[PDB]
This record gives sequence, C-alpha cells and structure tokens, in this order.
Amino acid sequence: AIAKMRTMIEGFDDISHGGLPIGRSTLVSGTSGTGKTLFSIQFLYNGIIEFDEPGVFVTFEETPQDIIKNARSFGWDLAKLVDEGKLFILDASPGFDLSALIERINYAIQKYRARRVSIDSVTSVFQQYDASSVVRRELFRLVARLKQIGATTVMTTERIEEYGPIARYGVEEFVSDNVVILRNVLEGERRRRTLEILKLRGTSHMKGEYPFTITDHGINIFPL
Amino acid sequence: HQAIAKMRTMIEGFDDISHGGLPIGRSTLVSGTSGTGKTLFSIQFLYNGIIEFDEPGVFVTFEETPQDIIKNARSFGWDLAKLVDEGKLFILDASPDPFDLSALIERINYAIQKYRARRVSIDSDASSVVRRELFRLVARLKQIGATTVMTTERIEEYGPIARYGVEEFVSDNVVILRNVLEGERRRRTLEILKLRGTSHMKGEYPFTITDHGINIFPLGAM
Amino acid sequence: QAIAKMRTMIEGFDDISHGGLPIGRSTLVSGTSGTGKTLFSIQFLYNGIIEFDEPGVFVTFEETPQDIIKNARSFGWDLAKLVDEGKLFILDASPDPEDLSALIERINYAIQKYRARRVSIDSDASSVVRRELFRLVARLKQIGATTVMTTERIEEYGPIARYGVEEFVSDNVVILRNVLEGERRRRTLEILKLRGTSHMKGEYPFTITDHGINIFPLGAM
Amino acid sequence: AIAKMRTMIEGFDDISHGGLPIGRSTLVSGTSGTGKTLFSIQFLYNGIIEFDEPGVFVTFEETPQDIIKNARSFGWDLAKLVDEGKLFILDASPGFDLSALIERINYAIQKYRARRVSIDSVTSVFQQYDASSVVRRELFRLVARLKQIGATTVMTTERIEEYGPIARYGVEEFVSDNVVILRNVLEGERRRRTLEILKLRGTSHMKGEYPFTITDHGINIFPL
Amino acid sequence: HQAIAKMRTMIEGFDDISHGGLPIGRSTLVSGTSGTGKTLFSIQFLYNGIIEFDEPGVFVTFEETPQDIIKNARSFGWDLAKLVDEGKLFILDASPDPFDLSALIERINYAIQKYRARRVSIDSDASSVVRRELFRLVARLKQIGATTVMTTERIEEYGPIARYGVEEFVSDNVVILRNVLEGERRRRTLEILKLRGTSHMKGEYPFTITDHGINIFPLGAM
Amino acid sequence: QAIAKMRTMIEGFDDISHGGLPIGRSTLVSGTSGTGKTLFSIQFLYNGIIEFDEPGVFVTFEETPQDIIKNARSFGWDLAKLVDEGKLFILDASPDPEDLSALIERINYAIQKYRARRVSIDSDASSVVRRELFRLVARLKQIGATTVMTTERIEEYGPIARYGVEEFVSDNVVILRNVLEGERRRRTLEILKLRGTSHMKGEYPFTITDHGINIFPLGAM
Ligand SMILES: Nc1ncnc2c1ncn2[C@@H]1O[C@H](COP(=O)(O)OP(=O)(O)NP(=O)(O)O)[C@@H](O)[C@H]1O
Ligand SMILES: Nc1ncnc2c1ncn2[C@@H]1O[C@H](COP(=O)(O)OP(=O)(O)NP(=O)(O)O)[C@@H](O)[C@H]1O
Ligand SMILES: Nc1ncnc2c1ncn2[C@@H]1O[C@H](COP(=O)(O)OP(=O)(O)NP(=O)(O)O)[C@@H](O)[C@H]1O
Ligand SMILES: Nc1ncnc2c1ncn2[C@@H]1O[C@H](COP(=O)(O)OP(=O)(O)NP(=O)(O)O)[C@@H](O)[C@H]1O
Ligand SMILES: Nc1ncnc2c1ncn2[C@@H]1O[C@H](COP(=O)(O)OP(=O)(O)NP(=O)(O)O)[C@@H](O)[C@H]1O
Ligand SMILES: Nc1ncnc2c1ncn2[C@@H]1O[C@H](COP(=O)(O)OP(=O)(O)NP(=O)(O)O)[C@@H](O)[C@H]1O
Ligand SMILES: [Cl-]
Ligand SMILES: [Cl-]
Ligand SMILES: [Cl-]
Ligand SMILES: [Cl-]
Ligand SMILES: [Cl-]
Ligand SMILES: [Cl-]
Ligand SMILES: [Mg+2]
Ligand SMILES: [Mg+2]
Ligand SMILES: [Mg+2]
Ligand SMILES: [Mg+2]
Ligand SMILES: [Mg+2]
Ligand SMILES: [Mg+2]
Repeated sequence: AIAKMRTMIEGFDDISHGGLPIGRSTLVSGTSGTGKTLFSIQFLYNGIIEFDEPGVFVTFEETPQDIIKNARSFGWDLAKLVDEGKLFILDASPGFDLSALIERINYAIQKYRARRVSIDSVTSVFQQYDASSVVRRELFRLVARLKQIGATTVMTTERIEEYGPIARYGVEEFVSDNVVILRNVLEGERRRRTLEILKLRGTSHMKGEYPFTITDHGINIFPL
Repeated sequence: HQAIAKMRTMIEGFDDISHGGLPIGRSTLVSGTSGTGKTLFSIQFLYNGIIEFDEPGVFVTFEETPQDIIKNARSFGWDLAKLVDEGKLFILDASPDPFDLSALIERINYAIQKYRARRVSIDSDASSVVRRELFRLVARLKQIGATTVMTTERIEEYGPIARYGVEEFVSDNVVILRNVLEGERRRRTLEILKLRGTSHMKGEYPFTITDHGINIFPLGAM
Repeated sequence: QAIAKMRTMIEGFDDISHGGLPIGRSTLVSGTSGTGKTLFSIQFLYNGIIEFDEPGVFVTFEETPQDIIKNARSFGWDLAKLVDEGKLFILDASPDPEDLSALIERINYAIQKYRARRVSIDSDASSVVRRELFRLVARLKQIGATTVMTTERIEEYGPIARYGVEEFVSDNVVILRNVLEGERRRRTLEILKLRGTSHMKGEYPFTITDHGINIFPLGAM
Repeated sequence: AIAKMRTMIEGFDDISHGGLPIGRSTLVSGTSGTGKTLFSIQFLYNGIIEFDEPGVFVTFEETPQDIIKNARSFGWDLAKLVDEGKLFILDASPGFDLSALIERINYAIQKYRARRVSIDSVTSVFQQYDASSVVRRELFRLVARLKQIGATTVMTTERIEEYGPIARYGVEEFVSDNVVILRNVLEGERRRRTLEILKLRGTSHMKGEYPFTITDHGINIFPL
Repeated sequence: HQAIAKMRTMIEGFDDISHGGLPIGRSTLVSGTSGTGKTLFSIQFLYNGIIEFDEPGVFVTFEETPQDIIKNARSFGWDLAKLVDEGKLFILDASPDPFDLSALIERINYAIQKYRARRVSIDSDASSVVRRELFRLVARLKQIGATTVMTTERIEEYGPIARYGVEEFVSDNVVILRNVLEGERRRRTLEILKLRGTSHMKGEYPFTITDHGINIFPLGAM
Repeated sequence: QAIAKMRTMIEGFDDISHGGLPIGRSTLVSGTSGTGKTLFSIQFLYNGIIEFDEPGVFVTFEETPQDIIKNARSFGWDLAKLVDEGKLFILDASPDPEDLSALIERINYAIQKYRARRVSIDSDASSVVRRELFRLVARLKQIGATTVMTTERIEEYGPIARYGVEEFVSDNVVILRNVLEGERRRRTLEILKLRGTSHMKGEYPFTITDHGINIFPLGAM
C-alpha cells in the first residue's frame, strides 16, 4: 500500500516493516541525548553510501562543522560526502513564517537531487522565536511542502518527559504521518535506551518499545 | 415515538458493544491519542455503509489530503477511489493551503444533499469557545439529520476525554480509543463511555488493527 | 426537630439519604460525563409527578426539550404526555444554533404557573461562579423550590466540580462516579453532605437500567 | 504558659490539652461537609450552656435562619439563646477591606458581652469578592483586632484536598496562632472523619489525626 | 585565612549535626511548613547565645507582636522579658499595623549596633523579585557581620525548600524542618541540607519539641 | 577520530567521561541546591592550574570572590595565592547590595589576558533563556574556551534545569543529584550526554570530602 525506503539503521527496517514511508515525513522525538541527531545523520549517510541517494541535512542550533566533527565518532567522513556533492548541510542557525526556510530547503533538494532530508531540530526555532502560537500551522506548512516536493524526511523534535507528551508543544505528532519516539529511561540508577514506532499512517509496523544501544557503529536496535 | 434507533457500523465487534450500532441522526465523538485508529474508524464507518447498505457517505478532512486518505485506505484493500467515482463517497477537502465554521457547515450540508449521504465522518484556544463552537456543529448536524462520526485529539491515555476538557459534555455519544503502554508493549482498547438515551456495554474492549481494519474482541481478551 | 425531606423514589436513594432530599433546598449532583446526572434529575421530577402528583420544572441548558423527551423513552417514560397534561414544564435555556437574574425570574414564573414543587436544573473564573451560583441557590430557596442541580467534573476522585466552589455554596451534595479500574467501569453514588441532617456515608454502587437508577448495598459487586 | 478555654466538645479538650487558647483565634479548616460549621456552633453553644459565656456567630453564606434550623438536628435551641440575649448571629451575607465588618463584630461583642466568637467562613467573602490578592493582609487585620478585643475565636476556612494545603489561599495557617484540620478521607469507598491540631503557638497539644463521628449529640472525637 | 568557623547554638543535638554550630557571620535559612518549630528554633538560638555565652541578640518579628513572642516563650520556662530589660535581647517590631526593605535593614543594623548584638533572628510575588530582595538582605547582613537565622515558609513536607523556589539558592546555609504525617501520626525531623564551605551531617534527624525546647535525636530514632 | 577531552582530575570523573570534558565546548552541570555544582566548577579550574598549569577564569553571579575563596579553604585550597600568581581570575558579576553580550566581552577579555584554557560560569521566559544561553555557548565555542556552566533545578528526578531548555543547547550535560530516601541523602553524578563521544551511563554515587568530589563505582553503597 505505501512504499518504504530502507534506513539500513540496524534493526529499524525490521521494526518499521521495510523502512520509512517514501515521500513523507517521520517525526523522531525524544529527550536530550536520546540519539535523535544520530538517527537523522545515519538516515542520510546510509542513503548515500548504500544507495547513492543524496541527502540534505538542515541544522538549526548545531553548526555544520560540529555535525561533521561529531560524526567522526562513528568513523563516518561527512566532509568527503559534502566534497563529492552527495550531502548538503544547510545551516539554519541563528510574524513567524517558515516560508523563506522552505525555499532554501527546496533549492538544496533540487540542486543536489536529494531523495532524503533530515531536519534537526525545528523545535529550537519555534522556541527561540517564541512561536508556540503557530507551531501547528508552520509544521503543517513544512510537512506539506516537503510532501509536494517528494522528499522522504526525518524531522526531529524535543520532549521533556520519557513518558509524557510526544513532543514539546503537544501538537507535532498530529500533523506528522509517521512518529518514532526515542526514550532514555532512568530506573534504579541505570539508563536504558528504547525506540518505539508509535504510528505510520496507512501501513503496518511493530508495536511497543524496542531496546537499542549507541556504539561506534551508530544505532543498534534489537527487534525482539 | 420510541427510543433512539441505531445504524449498524459492521465494524467487527462494535455493534455488539453499542447494542446495535450508532444512534441515528446524532454525532458520536471518537477521541484518541495519535495513532489510536480514529481516522480508520471514521473511514470504516463510511465504507461499510456504502458496501453493506448502499448508504452514501461524506468524509470531511481537515489536514490529510483526499489523495492521502485514498492512499492510506489501500492498506486495508479498500478502493475509495472507486466509491468516489461512483458518487457513493465524497471527500470534502477542508484541509489548509500549504477558520469559518458556519461556512464549513454549509459545505457539509451541500455535500450531504448532493450525494444523498446518510453517513458523515469529520476528522478531526479557550475551552469556552471550543464548547460553544462544537455545540453549534453538533446541533446543526442533528438538524440536517446526518449520522456522524467526529474524531478528536487527546494527550493522555487515562486523562481527559479530549484536548479541551469540554468536548464529551456537548456530545450525545462518546467513544474513547486508547493505545496503552505497559511493560514496553502496547494494547489497543475501545470504550463506549456514553450513549444518551440508550444502552451499551461498559469498560474497555481490546482491539487490533489489521489488513481487515478494526476488529474488537471480548472483555479481558488478549 | 429534623429537616423535612421529600422522597425521590429513586431505588435505594431514599435509604442512603435517610428520607430523601431536604425540602426547600438545592442538591448538587456532580459527575463526569455519562455518569447519570440528567437521568437522576429527570427521575426526581418524573417520580414526583407519577408518585405524588407534584409538578416539576426541568431547566435545560444544552440538550433540547425534544432530545430530553426522546432520551427518556429509553426508560419507558412518556414525558411528552406529562408536558401536555401540565404536570411537567421543560424550560428551554439551550442556545439557538444559527443574564442570571433574568433566568431566575423565568424559573420563578414557571414554578408559580405550574405550581411546581420540584425543580431540576441541568446543567470562567471561580469568583464569579461562586457569586452567581450563590445568587441562584439563594433565590431558589426564597422561592421555596426543592431543586436538583447538576454540575460537571473531570476526574473521578478529584475536585467535586469544575470551579472548586460549587459544593461549598450547596446545602446538599451528591457525587456520581464512573470508576475505571482493570478495564471495567463501576458506577457509584455518594452523598457527601446534607446540611442539618443525617445520611449514609461513602460510595454505594449503582446501575442504570431500563427502569432508571438502582442503587445497591455497601461494598456490593 | 497560655490559658485555655474549655470547648466541651467531646474529646477535643483532651486533644488540645485543655481547650482553645484564650484571647486568640483558632483556624478550623476542611473540605466541604467536614463539620466546620458544627464545630463552630458547638463552641458557642457549649460556652453559653455550660459557662454562661455569651457568643457571637458571624455567618457569611448561610442565613441565620438556616443556622438555627440546622442546629435543631442536634436538639439545640439557638432561637431561645438569641431570645435570651446570650447568642448573637451576625449576618454578613451578600479595594477589599474588612474594616467595616470588624466594626460590626466589635459592636456585637461589646453589646452582648461575648467571650466566644465563631466566624464561618471568611474564605467565602474573599472568594466572592475576588480578593485573593489581599487575603494575608485582611485575615491578619481580622485576627489582630479580635486579639486586641480579647475574643476567643473559631475561624473556619475551606480547603479542597484532604492531604494538601491547609487552606484555599495557602497563607491562612501562617497568620493564625492555632490550626485545626478536619478531614473526611475517602478510601476503599468508605469515608472516615478525623481531626488534627496541627499547631498551637506557645503551648502543647496531642499530635496527628484523631478519629471522630458526628451524631445527634454533635462532634465526638476519640482521643486515642 | 582558615575555613569558616561556627558559633554553638546549644540546641540539643544541633551542634553535632552541624559539626560545630552555625557558620559565623552568615545567615542560615530555616524553612518549614506551619507549626514545624521555626520561631522556636530562632528564639532558642538567641536565648542560648545570651544565657550560655553572654552574646546579645536581636529578634526581628514580622507578624507576631513582641508581647506574644514573650508570652509564647514562657512555654519553655524562658523569661525573655528579663533579657529585654537587661538589654541583652531586643525585639525589633516590624509587624504590620492592625514594604521597605532598605529601611528595615537600617533598623536592624541600628539595633545590632545599639545592643552589641552577635546573633540575629529574622522571623520570617514574582520569584525573580524575591530572589533579588533576599539576596540584598543576606548580603547586607553579612556586611554588618551578624550571624543570622532567617525563617521561611513552605507548603509541602517533601516539595520545594521554600515558598518561591529561589530562597535556598541565595542562602549560604539551609536547614529544613519537617512535620511528616504518616499513618495518622506526625514525626518531626530536621535536616541540614547545605552549609557552604564546611561539613555537616546529612539526612533527616528526628526531633521533639518539649518544655525544654527543641531536642534532636540520632538517625532513624523514634 | 574522536573528540579531544581535557582531564578534570576530579576523582572518578575522567573514567565516567571516558577521558574528561570535550575540549572547546561547554558542559552543563545542573543540580538542586547544595549538590556540589560550585565545587565541581572550582575543582575543574583548580586542578587545571595545579596539575597542568592551565589558567582558569571563574565567573561568579551571586557569591562574592572573597566568599568563593573562603569556602574553598574547606578543601585546603589556597585560591587567593592562585589569583595573586595570575593563574586564576575571578570575574565578579555578582550584584552590588546598596546585558549578555557585554558580559561575554569581559569574559573574552579575561580569557585572552590570562591565557585561560578553562572557564567556569556559576551560575524568566524559556524562549529568551534559550536564545541567550545559545548565544553564550556559541560565543564561548568561537573563543575556544572549555567551559563548565552550572545551572539550577528544583526536583531530583524532574527537568534537567529550571527552564526546560538548558540541556538542549548544551553539547555536554552532567546532572548532580542529592536523593532523599528513608531519611538518608545519597549524592549521585550522571553524565546524561556528550555530543560526538562516549561516556558511562546512569547514576554514580559520590561523596564530598576535605579533598573535594570523589565519584564511586556502579551501584555502590
Ligand atoms: N562512539 C560512541 N559510542 C557510544 N555512544 C556514543 C558514541 N558517540 C556518541 N555516543 C552517544 O550518543 C549521544 C549523542 O546522541 P545525539 O544523537 O547527539 O543525541 P540528541 O538526542 O540529538 N541530543 P540533543 O540534540 O541534545 O537533544 C551521546 O550523548 C553519547 O551518549
Ligand atoms: N494494514 C495494516 N495492518 C496493521 N496496522 C495497520 C495497517 N494499516 C494501518 N495500520 C495501523 O493503523 C495506524 C493508523 O491509524 P489511523 O487511523 O491513521 O490513526 P489516527 O488515530 O487517525 N492517527 P492521528 O491522525 O495522528 O490522530 C497506524 O499507526 C498503524 O499502526
Ligand atoms: N435503557 C438503558 N439501559 C441502560 N443504560 C442506559 C439506558 N438508557 C440510558 N442508559 C445509560 O445512561 C447514560 C446516560 O446518562 P445521562 O443521565 O445522560 O448522563 P449524564 O451524566 O447527564 N451525561 P452528560 O450530560 O452527557 O455528561 C448512557 O450513557 C447509558 O450508559
Ligand atoms: N444528626 C446528625 N447525625 C449525624 N450526622 C449529622 C447530623 N446532622 C448533621 N450531620 C452531618 O453533619 C454534616 C454537616 O456538617 P457541617 O458542619 O455543615 O459541615 P461544613 O464543613 O460546615 N460543610 P460546608 O460549609 O459545606 O463546607 C452533614 O453533611 C452530615 O453528614
Ligand atoms: N511546652 C511545649 N511542649 C510541647 N510542644 C510545645 C510546647 N510549646 C510549644 N509547643 C509546640 O511548638 C509548636 C509551635 O512552634 P513554633 O515555633 O511557633 O512553629 P512555627 O514553625 O514558627 N509556626 P508558624 O509560625 O505558623 O510557621 C506548637 O505548634 C506546639 O506543637
Ligand atoms: N570539607 C568538607 N567536607 C565535606 N563536605 C563538605 C566540605 N566542604 C563543603 N562540603 C559540602 O559541600 C556543600 C557545598 O557544595 P557547593 O558546591 O557549594 O554546592 P552548590 O550546588 O554550588 N550549592 P548552591 O550554589 O548553594 O546551590 C556543603 O553543603 C557541604 O555539604
Ligand atoms: Cl547506549
Ligand atoms: Cl494492533
Ligand atoms: Cl450500569
Ligand atoms: Cl460521622
Ligand atoms: Cl514533638
Ligand atoms: Cl557527601
Ligand atoms: Mg541533537
Ligand atoms: Mg487520523
Ligand atoms: Mg446530561
Ligand atoms: Mg459550613
Ligand atoms: Mg512561627
Ligand atoms: Mg553554588
């Protein structure tokens, strides 16, 4: 019914029954340090390395140089992909309206013939601009235009509780076709990472929380 | 003359729980957190009305495009495109362009009249204003004579019925879809909280979503 | 010397209240949605009429008279007949799709016109709510009405009613609950308070059936 | 160290080690239907019957006629005490300033030579007048002037949780010399009434919750 | 030259828990719900300073009148009237008449100078403003060289340290008095949360209030 | 290729962080009152100076330099000597009893003057807080400083910091807890996150003694 794109992130394409729905956005929400940026980098990296699908990474608060430096933790050379024209890192770092940003993103997608897009994290621009009032409207604008473009998008968001609202403004999951929750639960002085696919409109997926670890090779999910 | 009559949904298990289906000529609120099956329920209500009883339906969408409603319904082997082309289903696009309630209600009445519709699904910041506006909608749908499913959002599995804390009190009928997380596993359940002027089963009934749509099971099952 | 009470004839209730509702006073009936508030308030009037020939005035704020009448047919009650016979008056204060003191005067006009002994009223700042609810309860008391007034609440074991004041201005308070535990619902009724008189304490389970509300003994089911 | 006045309410003078501190105010707080008005009526009634100490009852929302009628539940004839000049029921029923009310109360105390005063409930006037802003200030005014007068006062207040703040505005206990909490706890579908003396400045008292019942004879506390 | 020195309170048990008493020349916040023993603690601090060490004290009261402070202290057999008449204790009446902080601080400094006081007790709506103003007071008391107990209110036994959520962060030293209700019984406990630049015992220590004042006991006692 | 780290020499910490704090970045250290935040931040500079001759700048917002110095004598540290020798600079931003970008320029002036490699910063609308904290972290990064910045929180197992944003703009996050259970306190340290590198997970108990912070093994005591 709906076609999916392989993420090649260990375990994820099993949990999602094939990968992420093509041409749609997937919200990846989680508290700080849960692995959201990593998930969004792996998504682009694997598309390039495994499938020669170019990617655009939109960063708000982290600098492109820090994204590149941090990815060396995993032995991934993103500078080389940028040099080869296969990755573009769009720096979106400092009435509220995402129209201008959407034009920039669209330019990059057409220029680099990108099939994958990662946006990390649009929560920060809403919050820095004090734009909670229009989050539902502007996220809708962004999600809708990315769909018109045909991009397959990972969109990260913040949340402040492990078991609580999906995201910070309490509306983000409802305008998203697809929702993944990363958790980092503290119990008995120990942390455990888990991943959940809450929803994929129009298709099936495994349910509940699945454990994962972050290693030198990135995210490893165990699809019990 | 007699107590209220019901219209069969044909959603497996639901007509048992509702003691006959949804109260005719009224609206039923179906509330749930994200991914609980709300849009599915409202689609299945229309689809079954068309296939089983040749009762035309109007689907009102506020954020999903008609194309995506049609695409997603193929997950269950339902061909909504065929139904739209036969004039049995009309998808009213009220989604924004990548709010006027009176204008909306007029469009809905227009569609109900044009397509002879007997079923309607509507899917989906002061609580005082929400109460007044939802009341107007419910009341005018009842004047038109529609049997309606209207979905609403909620945030917590075992908190308020719906986002604003008022929606269930202006509704005649309320169904709650939950997606309960316990010990890392999810369990879907459906509950008929209330049907004014008629009987229904009580409590949460477990259900699944499969290639066949929603299938509801007996109490404490699964 | 006690407070005089009028029988509700609602199965079990007149035992729990030790004689029924205090006459000439208002009783708050609070509950989450679908707990039986409107039913309790209709059954109070209906029984008043059928058992005692005591006329009743039903004040509706959101449901229409025709829907009230239709819904009561669930219980085999013919409210339309009672309106035709002048025994029941349904005052429609529900808004048209498409002022407190004024409403009170229409209520009093109805009470005097129909010589009603029973009144049911069904159903954003706590200060204003407290002041206006006090004026309504006080005016009904001066009129001599015995009143059931319903209110909303949003949690089964939280505040008595939405604004956190409603129970303090009421002489009498009844709480209807619909408790969800282990995927099952259990309806319970509690008389929290009756000023000046006695009543059973705590929660009593009840059912709603074809014959209305039926309240059961302690710790039952 | 500080002299106390017997309440003669069954069990209470044991819990308070002698009764209420003379010349001071005692806050009696509780959720609705916990017995606050009853406690405040018994305090005056017993002063009159047992000790020929006249009393003034200040009522805000309940009418004097209802106070009198309700007290017949217990076989107490308050109309007769009013007729004999031993009880005065002051009807205080409908910038915020209790000065005028305080003058009325003072007039009644002097006129009737009252030793006991019950005020039930000043919470309602604060709330009806939307005067949360000045609760601490105005309660202080009232408590201080009653102390200057020499009255021994029971002052009831509302609260909305059994285990939670002492009173509605979160300040009332701090301007009171003495604090009593009435609770009506629901557990396992059963209610239990308890009374606690939280604090009596400058003197001793029993601690914790003590069970009580309300009967035809009024409040019965069991001072375990 | 060396780490901070302490002044003995002589409150039974307290100087053990504080590893020597209260840090000299600083303020110690003593926070508690109503009836926890805050005023008692602050009175005992001065009284013991006078009786045991001939160190004069100033008591600043904001709501209890001096007459009532004196009256209530007779519960413990303490004759504060005698101490005021000997010029060893001064009760500064800052209570309202049945707010100017700079003016208050000047009066406190005046009293400290007039009576040669070495100990001070102060007893007792935007959190930002409270933070700034409390900071000014603490800082100016430290400039004067007072060793001070300052009491504050709190609402919950195991919630915020104090009413506004900022008071402990501008204090050098924090003591929490609790009155914990469990199974219908109350248990009083005292905790030294923090003393900057010095050591102290940790956790809650049970205490009683009796005719002798506050008596603190070893851990897990009673 | 890893992220380079600088050793804190705080007992146990450099093991938990797998080498120390990421160089040229800021580390958030959040905690309720009296959890050891100022101590952690002083020990970071002190060890930098004593172990590695790396000068440090301490920015204080409420405690005075003289109190910082007095309090450190608890640990047998002579900070006054280090200020005299030009190895430690305490920037006083505390208010006098009786503008972000400006503060940043005074910090940078201090860093350049004293050739500091280490910086500690100690310590009402979430939007504004997020924007200003981002500007500070970004400017410190451009300057090249390795920074410890303390923040407050009010619950041991609640939000990381007061405004619910502080941890998201930080590259590195450490949480100090002081957990009260059964009338006993237990101090724990947690490294929540270090962008781009590895670290041990969960809570590690620690003590504060005459020698500063000592962090213990897993599940200890
Ligand atoms: N080589 C590695 N081995 C193990 N864990 C690693 C490694 N590199 C990074 N990590 C972990 O990955 C985490 C970073 O994940 P990241 O994807 O930046 O989280 P995030 O959710 O985007 N954080 P934030 O943006 O602040 O909300 C670090 O906190 C480390 O715990
Ligand atoms: N063929 C299928 N088999 C199993 N599950 C499916 C299938 N198709 C869809 N689903 C599930 O149905 C869910 C979507 O249901 P849907 O009715 O769109 O939820 P919703 O409550 O309307 N979500 P939202 O609009 O965000 O409030 C997905 O999240 C999948 O879990
Ligand atoms: N014949 C019947 N048998 C059993 N239950 C019935 C019958 N008729 C109605 N009910 C129940 O009565 C409930 C309606 O009670 P009602 O008195 O309308 O509640 P309420 O508290 O006033 N609801 P609301 O005003 O919408 O918040 C329905 O939800 C059914 O569960
Ligand atoms: N004769 C009696 N026998 C037993 N209980 C009685 C009797 N008379 C009254 N009661 C109880 O006393 C309660 C009234 O107590 P009352 O002192 O009015 O409470 P309150 O706390 O002042 N209520 P409120 O003013 O609404 O906050 C009633 O709710 C009954 O439960
Ligand atoms: N002789 C005594 N024996 C036993 N307990 C006593 C004695 N004298 C006083 N008390 C107790 O001490 C408590 C008063 O302590 P106090 O120091 O005034 O509390 P506080 O915390 O200052 N109250 P508040 O000002 O409302 O915040 C009383 O509530 C009694 O329980
Ligand atoms: N020599 C010592 N031995 C043991 N503990 C000590 C010693 N010196 C100080 N402490 C402890 O260290 C704590 C102060 O730590 P500090 O680093 O000031 O905490 P903080 O989190 O910065 N406090 P604050 O800024 O007031 O919220 C004191 O409360 C003592 O418990
Ligand atoms: Cl991991
Ligand atoms: Cl399922
Ligand atoms: Cl039932
Ligand atoms: Cl009782
Ligand atoms: Cl004690
Ligand atoms: Cl320690
Ligand atoms: Mg990130
Ligand atoms: Mg949907
Ligand atoms: Mg109703
Ligand atoms: Mg009362
Ligand atoms: Mg005090
Ligand atoms: Mg500090």
